[PDB]
Amino acid sequence: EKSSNTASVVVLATAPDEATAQDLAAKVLAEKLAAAATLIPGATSLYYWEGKLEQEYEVQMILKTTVSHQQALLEALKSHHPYQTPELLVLPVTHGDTDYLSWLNASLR
Amino acid sequence: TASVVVLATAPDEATAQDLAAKVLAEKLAAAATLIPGATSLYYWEGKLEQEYEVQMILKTTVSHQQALLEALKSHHPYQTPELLVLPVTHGDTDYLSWLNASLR
Amino acid sequence: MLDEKSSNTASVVVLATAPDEATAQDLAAKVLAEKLAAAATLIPGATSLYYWEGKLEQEYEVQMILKTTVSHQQALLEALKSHHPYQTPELLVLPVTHGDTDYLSWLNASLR
Repeated sequence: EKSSNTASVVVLATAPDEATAQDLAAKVLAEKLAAAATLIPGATSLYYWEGKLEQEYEVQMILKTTVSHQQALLEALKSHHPYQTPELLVLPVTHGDTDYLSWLNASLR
Repeated sequence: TASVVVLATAPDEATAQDLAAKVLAEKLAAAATLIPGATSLYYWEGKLEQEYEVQMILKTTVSHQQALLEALKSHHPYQTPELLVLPVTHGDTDYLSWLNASLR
Repeated sequence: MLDEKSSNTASVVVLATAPDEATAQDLAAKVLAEKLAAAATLIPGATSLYYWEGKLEQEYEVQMILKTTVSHQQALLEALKSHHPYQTPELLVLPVTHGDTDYLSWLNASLR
């Protein structure tokens, strides 16, 4: 167990297009389920579906939140996302700048 | 099986797509996101090097991370490619199940 | 290649964002020269959304992914913050659980 100084986490999610990504971000940010969202459009996603190699353009999303809100955030993202089962993963943040983390935590209240 | 995210790079989109297709076919990863147009910076013997790279983000499980890393390394055009594993501490239950159901 | 049971590491990745490519390259160059980071990947074309003073902001920035170790994470963050043109820049540290020992070993050798 690595030593951690914060309950903050990073959420990785993918959206089908830029318009969807911006709306999903605006939504969860507005409901204070995330403090910030970074969108990287024009990415290429590869995966198998029914035995066929799929290749589609997607938007990589990186959202910042905390453990206390990770479940609510995923539920919200999933519900508004057009896909039934979109990529929704949470990575742990072990450390960060104190001022940024303070703002991140306050943004969720 | 706990899930993980693997960060790796490829010189160009063609190579990134080829490596991704290979590991996905061998069921060593469930999905691969490629972000071309990235710039890599690092020092080498006192000289600042700058290179163009395609950032890869592969999704798999701890039980497959070793096989995935070895496969990416063996087919990689680079001698010392970036290959890092990041832990996934939580995720949507259904997506996590899909990830596992896609691996060997 | 060594597996997670036969090798270990204290490597971490740092996520930070910069306003533009010129600033990102300068920030990266600085911390790399100081051996506070071993490598840095810059991804341009990143859109950042967040509320600031009660208003939704939308900035077009560069996503930086820096590689370092727990031993240098604190110094790296202070260095990035000091040179960053932002007041409260995004600076987060994620733990690395495993990786290619050749790459991990190279990173370590490139640090203070």
